[PDB]
Amino acid sequence: RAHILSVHLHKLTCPHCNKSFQRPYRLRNHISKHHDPEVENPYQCTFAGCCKEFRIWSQLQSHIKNDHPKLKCPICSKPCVGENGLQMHMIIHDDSLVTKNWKCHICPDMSFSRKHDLLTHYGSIHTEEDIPLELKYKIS
DNA sequence: GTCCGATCAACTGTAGTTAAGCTGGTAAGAGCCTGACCGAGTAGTGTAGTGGGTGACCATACGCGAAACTCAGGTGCTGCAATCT
Ligand SMILES: [Zn+2]
Ligand SMILES: [Zn+2]
Ligand SMILES: [Zn+2]
Ligand SMILES: [Zn+2]
Repeated sequence: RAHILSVHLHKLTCPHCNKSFQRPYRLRNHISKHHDPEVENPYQCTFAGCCKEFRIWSQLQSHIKNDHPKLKCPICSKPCVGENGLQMHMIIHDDSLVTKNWKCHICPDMSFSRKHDLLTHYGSIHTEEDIPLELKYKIS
């Protein structure tokens, strides 16, 4: 895989000056300046569904760090991008919309009908230690 | 939808606030490439299980031949009798 990407598919080289760069990111920045079109805003947001464009690389660095920070779900630690990403993923845990089933983390048999009732099993066969966070998190 | 016409400022007459860069010695933006660090990507891998087809060995079958066994053919004398003498 490395041989193909270093002897035949020269993807890390400039299309114009024939320098090369240690990551595609720096090649992109290089093309955006040293071989740039007459465009006023040489930088464009690299992320999903974002259409914004910028004059100086520092403003793009700021925009990525502000509006596309890479987060982990507070409950399930799965990664997501930006405020919308977190708010979209938080629906999955929501007990008002997602009228989910109720089970033990270990015991195969459980089949509760309400959240308060599920805490009886975790309060007796387990205890207040090693209950799952989605059950515990009365955060709203 | 349109009608009147009041009315913030559109577009119209002159009176007074903004850089650029010179002498310098200088630290300030905006920056570059090698390097390091973790997350994720490319993708062949590591046990583990379902199926199939090959191979060996058997026995079952007929069909031709091989020897078996049963029952009746065949040899040869002579005890007894009859033809020729
Ligand atoms: Zn180049
Ligand atoms: Zn963006
Ligand atoms: Zn979550
Ligand atoms: Zn249990």
